[PDB]
Amino acid sequence: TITYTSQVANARLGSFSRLLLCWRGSIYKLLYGEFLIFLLCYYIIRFIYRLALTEEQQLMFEKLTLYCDSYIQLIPISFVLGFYVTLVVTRWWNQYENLPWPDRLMSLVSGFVEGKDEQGRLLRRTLIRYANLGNVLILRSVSTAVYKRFPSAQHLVQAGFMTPAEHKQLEKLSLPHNMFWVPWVWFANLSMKAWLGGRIRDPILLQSLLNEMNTLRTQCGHLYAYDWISIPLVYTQVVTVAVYSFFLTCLVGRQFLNPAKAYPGHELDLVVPVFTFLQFFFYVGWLKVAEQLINPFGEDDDDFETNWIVDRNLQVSLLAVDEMHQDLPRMEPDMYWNKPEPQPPYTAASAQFRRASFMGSTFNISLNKEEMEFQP
Amino acid sequence: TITYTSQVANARLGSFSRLLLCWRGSIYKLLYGEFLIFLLCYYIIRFIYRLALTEEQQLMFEKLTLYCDSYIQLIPISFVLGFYVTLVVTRWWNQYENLPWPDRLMSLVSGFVEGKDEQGRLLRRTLIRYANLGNVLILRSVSTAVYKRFPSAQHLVQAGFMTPAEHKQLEKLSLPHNMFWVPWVWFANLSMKAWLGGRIRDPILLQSLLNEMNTLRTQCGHLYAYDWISIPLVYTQVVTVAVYSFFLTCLVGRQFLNPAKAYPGHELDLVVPVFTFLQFFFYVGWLKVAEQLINPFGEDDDDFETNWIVDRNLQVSLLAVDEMHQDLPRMEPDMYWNKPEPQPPYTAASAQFRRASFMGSTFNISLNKEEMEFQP
Amino acid sequence: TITYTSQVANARLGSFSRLLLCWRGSIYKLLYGEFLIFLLCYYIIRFIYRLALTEEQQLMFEKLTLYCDSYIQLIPISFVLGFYVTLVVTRWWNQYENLPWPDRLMSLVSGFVEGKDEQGRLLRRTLIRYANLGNVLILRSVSTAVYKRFPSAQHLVQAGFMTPAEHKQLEKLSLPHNMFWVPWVWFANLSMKAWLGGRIRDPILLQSLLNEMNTLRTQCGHLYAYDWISIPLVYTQVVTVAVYSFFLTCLVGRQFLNPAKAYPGHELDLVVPVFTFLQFFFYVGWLKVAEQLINPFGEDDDDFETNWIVDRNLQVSLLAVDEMHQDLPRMEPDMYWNKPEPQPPYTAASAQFRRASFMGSTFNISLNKEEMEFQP
Amino acid sequence: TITYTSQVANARLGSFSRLLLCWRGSIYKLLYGEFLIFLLCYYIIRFIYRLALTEEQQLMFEKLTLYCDSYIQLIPISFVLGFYVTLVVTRWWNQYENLPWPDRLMSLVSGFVEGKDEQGRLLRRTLIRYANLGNVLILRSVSTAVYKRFPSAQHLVQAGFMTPAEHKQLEKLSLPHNMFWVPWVWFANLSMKAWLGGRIRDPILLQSLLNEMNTLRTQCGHLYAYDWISIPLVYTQVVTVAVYSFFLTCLVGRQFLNPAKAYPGHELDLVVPVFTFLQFFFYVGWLKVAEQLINPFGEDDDDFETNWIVDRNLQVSLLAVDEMHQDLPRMEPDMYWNKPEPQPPYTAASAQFRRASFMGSTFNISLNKEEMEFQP
Amino acid sequence: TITYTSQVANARLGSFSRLLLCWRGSIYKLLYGEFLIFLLCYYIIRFIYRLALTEEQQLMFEKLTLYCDSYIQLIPISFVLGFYVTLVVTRWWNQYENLPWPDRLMSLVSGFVEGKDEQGRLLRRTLIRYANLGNVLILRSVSTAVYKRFPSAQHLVQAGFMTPAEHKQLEKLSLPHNMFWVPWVWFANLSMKAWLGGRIRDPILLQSLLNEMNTLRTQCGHLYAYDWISIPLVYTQVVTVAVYSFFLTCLVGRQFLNPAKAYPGHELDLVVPVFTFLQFFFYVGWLKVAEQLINPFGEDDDDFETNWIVDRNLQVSLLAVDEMHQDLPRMEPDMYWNKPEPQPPYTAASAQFRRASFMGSTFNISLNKEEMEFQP
Repeated sequence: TITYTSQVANARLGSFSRLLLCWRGSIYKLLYGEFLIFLLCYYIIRFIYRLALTEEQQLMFEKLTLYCDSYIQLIPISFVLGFYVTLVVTRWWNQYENLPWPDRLMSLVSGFVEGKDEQGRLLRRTLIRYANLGNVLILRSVSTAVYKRFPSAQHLVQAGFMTPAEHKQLEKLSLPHNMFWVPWVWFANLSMKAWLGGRIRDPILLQSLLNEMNTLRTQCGHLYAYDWISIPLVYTQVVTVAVYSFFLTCLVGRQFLNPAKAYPGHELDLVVPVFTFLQFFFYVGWLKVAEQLINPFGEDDDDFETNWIVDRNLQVSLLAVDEMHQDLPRMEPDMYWNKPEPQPPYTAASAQFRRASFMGSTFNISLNKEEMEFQP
Repeated sequence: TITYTSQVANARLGSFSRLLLCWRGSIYKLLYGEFLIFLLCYYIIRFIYRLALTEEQQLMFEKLTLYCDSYIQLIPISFVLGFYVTLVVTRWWNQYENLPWPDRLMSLVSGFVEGKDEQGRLLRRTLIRYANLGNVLILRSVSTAVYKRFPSAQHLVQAGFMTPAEHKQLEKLSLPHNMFWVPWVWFANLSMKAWLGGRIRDPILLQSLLNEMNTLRTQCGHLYAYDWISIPLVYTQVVTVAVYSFFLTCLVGRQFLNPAKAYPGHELDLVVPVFTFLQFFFYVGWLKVAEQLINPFGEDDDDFETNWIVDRNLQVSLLAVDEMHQDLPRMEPDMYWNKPEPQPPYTAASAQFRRASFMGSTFNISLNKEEMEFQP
Repeated sequence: TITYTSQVANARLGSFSRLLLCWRGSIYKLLYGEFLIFLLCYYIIRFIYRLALTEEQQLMFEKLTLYCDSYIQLIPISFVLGFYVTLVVTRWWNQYENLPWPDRLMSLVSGFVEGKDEQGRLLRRTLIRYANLGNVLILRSVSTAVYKRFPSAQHLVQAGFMTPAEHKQLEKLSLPHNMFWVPWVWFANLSMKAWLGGRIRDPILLQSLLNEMNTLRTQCGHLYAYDWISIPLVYTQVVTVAVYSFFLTCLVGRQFLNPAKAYPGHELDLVVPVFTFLQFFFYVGWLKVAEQLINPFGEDDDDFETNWIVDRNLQVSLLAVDEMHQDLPRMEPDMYWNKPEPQPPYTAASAQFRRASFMGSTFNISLNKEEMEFQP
Repeated sequence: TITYTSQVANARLGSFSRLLLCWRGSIYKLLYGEFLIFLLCYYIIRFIYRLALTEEQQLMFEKLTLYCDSYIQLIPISFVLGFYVTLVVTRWWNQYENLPWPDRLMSLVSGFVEGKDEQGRLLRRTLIRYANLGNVLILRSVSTAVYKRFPSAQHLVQAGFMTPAEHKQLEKLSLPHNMFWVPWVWFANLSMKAWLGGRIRDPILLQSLLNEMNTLRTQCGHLYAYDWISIPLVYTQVVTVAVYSFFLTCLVGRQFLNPAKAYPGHELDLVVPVFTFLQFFFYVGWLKVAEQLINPFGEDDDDFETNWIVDRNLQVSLLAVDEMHQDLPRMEPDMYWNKPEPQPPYTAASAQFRRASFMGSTFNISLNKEEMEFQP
Repeated sequence: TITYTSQVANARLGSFSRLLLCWRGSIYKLLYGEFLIFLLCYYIIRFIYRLALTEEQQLMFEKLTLYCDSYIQLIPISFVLGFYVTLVVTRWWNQYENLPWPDRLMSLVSGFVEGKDEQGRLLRRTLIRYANLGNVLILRSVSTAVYKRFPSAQHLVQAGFMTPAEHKQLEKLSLPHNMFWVPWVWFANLSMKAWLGGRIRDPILLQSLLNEMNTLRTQCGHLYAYDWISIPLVYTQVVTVAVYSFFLTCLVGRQFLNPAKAYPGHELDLVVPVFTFLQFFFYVGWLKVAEQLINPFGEDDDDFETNWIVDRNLQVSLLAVDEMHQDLPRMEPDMYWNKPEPQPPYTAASAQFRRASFMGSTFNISLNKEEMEFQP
């Protein structure tokens, strides 16, 4: 993902203006090809009109150029694009929110499941690795960036996400459906067995682990649903038909006619129509926003770093459930042990950030003494 | 459902342009009939004006064509369609989200309910089959694709969703309402009996099963509500009246008059009005989006595959609660058993997907030493 | 509520076109009176201009007709109506979602509360009847369709929702507020007493019952809030002022002047202005959508069937907690008892609905062998 | 709050038309002053142009009037107002939803905390009074209607919301922040002490009370956040600049020039410009909607009745936790004790409200016998 | 944050008009620089046209000015800005809601964890300080206002948020990722150890503490996600391109030509174009709204006071868990101890705020006696 949050931290002189100089993930890279095709078509038509067309043919073309320009509607094209792009952006953010993070589950698994011995170490590692396996199984089906990393289930075995025994078990259970739901059932069975084995003292704790596990299951199901149930094809087709019909119309209607005839609005001849290219950039970039955001799991530049997400999740989970289990910093009295009102200091650069506490909007209301007395 | 997610993975040269070549679930199949009716009416009126109308009649028709075109409003028609289609799409996605998936319930039922013997096997299978029966009972009432598969309750018995004893019990309880709520009460009673029978050791576990059961109940209730409380008929009628009045106006106002009279804007005569057909395609396809999405449980091409959902749910549920119960892969140390920092390898195709971790937008801010010192 | 879901199941030839033939709950019944008033005013003004006005008066009227038409703005009127109607529809759906259904509570009450004897039967019936009483108490205050059925609290006693002892107790507790909150406190006290009496074995179960009870309490509170805090009166007044000012302007500006003067745009005289009536139908029907949906608990035709909801709720609750308690269908092995992969059959009409399972958007990506190898 | 729900129950002949006769909370009272200022300025400018300006000055003014009118843009002003007013209304409804109601907490406190003796009575009363104190502490900081009732913390002591011991304790804990968070910590400590004292038998019940307590804490925090983090000042300034610039332009551009010069569109002179006042009413009322709704806790007429909310909450809480604790209506068999299907009667006025149950949209689908047979 | 809630409490005469006099956080400070640049460019072009351009050059410039003005589109620019600014504002409010407040956690920690001795004091303080440390760790990565206060992890040690032992432990666990997730795992381990140590009597209480802890974890994860996954760069670039292209067009098209040529619309020459500056203020301020709100954690004036939030959180948490633990106000009978209906008095200023209780919209419906009788 292209992150520019640091650049737009402050609303300064042209803070968004500086963003026009970015290339990666920009509108520039998305539509240079379409812009070049538009230029080629426009200049080909212009040269044909200038040279090949005879006087009567030029007159007929002139009438068409006049007719096409009047039709050029775009309050409707803005309407359709705005409702669509809003839909696409909302779905894109929901897709990101439904990404499963094992941080709530890994904390619980680190805490509840007991045993410093090798058995407890193995139990905790496998319990968190089942969640990671479910996440990677859904991601390699939803994203083309993770599929290229794990083309087949043997690649998951080679990468350490799946042990060979789990691979054999998953093959034995094979059904004509996506198998991303198996690890959650494995986790439920293993945690139940752990509770029966004494590793989890009180069942309330087992219920807590399952709830943080089924929340991950729901998030993965939402990812699968967003992958499967795409934005309706008819709506995308309507939007692209509108945009491309607009610009095919502009190919003729925005043509600069012969100044000799002196048609209204064509008095001056310029070699390039700046506004049509500017309208092209604006409208086609608006379409490209939805085009890039419609599938955020691809391998574009503004698409999510799903590979990094997978790697992080595995690393932090295996660290928390194994080395951080019952290894805590020495508990010592704070700096503010006997200070009733902790006031951490401010750096010189951050001195101005000190503000008085907001006590509510009614703090500054002034009343007379007669106004403040109670009535019977 | 028409899935094109793989095609639009990357914002490439005309990625949406390639979607205009699709037929199934497209705008093409939805509105070819209306387009043909529009063509027939337009050419009939054109031929009548050319031939049947006399000179005074042609003059009166010309005035009408001029008058109708000026009225042709569409910033309002775009407004009404955009607010409606947004409503329809939001309701469509909510309807999909309210589809019940037994994956959270089946994991719990596989884990908690104990017994490898035939009694436990039967208990788990019936507990999950009650949830599947509730789901199919609501779906055959909400969707015309599942009703054609189970026209009567005897078809549910023949398909294995309902045992004959359950069919008799459901007939005995008959009330003048939809009976989709019976299986949830059956599930509650059966799980309570199982807890009294020792199959579920600690009640906390019974509470967990009921919560995952009542969430499914709420989802099914939302499906029934969306089926019953449709989008208001007045709002749909207003939208279709707007669109069809627009195009009935365009039938006359967009007519190409006699070039001999040389009216303003009718200097050149073309046999086909490309813009009116393009506006027809755009606006009628915008209407068809809402028309197709208003009832997503039909048997269109972009409607949900409810039959496949039912079949999957039954298969995966009966697999998880029966064969996967207390059958777990052999627990063995991982590939990363003694590696502090797991770093799974990258394929050659996926090498570029490796990214540095994002440490926050303030990581790159630089400060002087005097700026970094604390103040008293 | 007017349900047309079956009619719009398939996007067929004019599926919305067939909805224009409906009368009940339609735009036709909503605005025929306003349309007739508009016709009467328009023709009265037309006759006055034709006859009563003298030549100078007719000239002054002509100038006014010309002036009024130019002002006729409606991109703004569409804007205001669209933002409002969206607000009204969102609130309408939220109001429906906040309707309380005792299905989650009745399942729990049927399961947890024990005793086949008359004492347990009475306890379960009263526990669910308290929830039904709370629901009807909020509904008779929020809806004018249920108030006409229970005008006074004695009608609730006569209808069986309230026993005379409960009526006396509710009268004794009388406060100058709506008393819809009493049954929830009664339910809490009664369930606590039942747990102390041994009818509910383990408190976890009592906590489950209370949570499903307080969710109903929150839903009823939301209904009361939606009834009390209406859409701001200023916003409704602004919308209606806009619409009615528009059409009062159209009463003069859209008048067909004398063709003899040959004003621009008034060359041809027609007795009826079709577009003004079409704009009237569109805009006034758009207003009527919000007008009908602003209070969905009235007794219109598209308003919710609150009386039916109350009756159903009572019937299904009293059935589930009394006859269905610990009465379960005989537990027998399924049709798929030894079939590893259940495949329910398909009817001849539903054969085409069989689809292959979606395995994810990356299933069809093809890679070379060199692309699939891991890198060091 | 101005409640007109009863008036708009039915979509009848001019149901919204009758709302134009309301004064309190109307657009009439909100903008009469601005309308009078606009009238005064418009007539002052008109008189200056008629009298003070000489012939050349009048000609220059005429040119300006012509120039200003053309600029008069308002599709943009509608756009900005619509996006803003939608934001303001959404925030207003969220602010109302975040109002804390102790009804869920008071039911639990009435049920769980045991003891008919004076100790239990005092314990329950103080437990619910802590929640009421937290609610009033946040409300007197968020609303200017409650601050005028409790200007100082001594007023809370005098009104019974705070005992003198609690006032002393709150003063002793004083920090330079809003102290609305203290009562929740007091409640947690007191409920923990009650559980240690035997008043709450099983901790599950203590967890239930705390959850209903922390939900209230979250709602109060949201109220404080909505008070503190207002809608951005820049966005409000942009909207008001747009509206007021529009109407300052209309002060000159909409001026009725001398008919003697016979400018286009100024042929007829009227003393009052009805459309400009109508556009003024529409646009300024649209702005006043957001202006009134931006702070719903003031003391306007459509602002929330926070004082009544506080009084109700205290009354119902102290009633439920004290007199209604373990005082239940006599449990007796229902009217429907032996009736399998309860059918409550209908009044004569409500007879038409009886409807047949909706069995789903697929109930009426008809199939042939060959269509209904299963296929191998 | 700029708080003006007190100023807009009442919809009074020009309540928003008074907001135009504010400077801090206003549109004035945001766009004075861009306005000055626009003025300089406009006057430079005007002087060049007046002086440097010759008669033929002036004629060509005049034609360009005429051509540019006609293109000046802005219904589209309003559309794009409105959809964007709505997106930015929604994300801004979600970012604020995801701010973690330890108030729910600190109440639980104060209540449940037992021990007045130094061991319990230390345990409670460290448990709440872990949550505060997680919050500050995410905030110093998400906000540039907190990073300037804690440039390095040693600053957290010096400020008391992190003890040296925790700093050493965090360094030992170092991974190439953001380490904001460590304190939650530390909290889980420490609370588990406390439960094993007897400080937390019943595990249900441990489950409650973890749930309030993982909710904070989810909120911090959402903050990190909002920081990392910014609004797509292509969409921001499209919006700024639209706005700046509009105003570059206005630099020429809105130029006041020579009145001597007497072009249509340029009859009168004014030195300043008021409308272009007014359109500049409106559109650029609309853009500046999103520009300021895109990163609400900067150190602007309307950005959140994250430093104050951090300081408050630490102070109130350390106060509640340490001094307020098992220190409760003396429990005494209320003022309303024997009053059945508490009626707190009203001040003289607040007398008018007394309102009658709303009993529902159907309270005032009147029915005849025949209407009120039940039917068989």
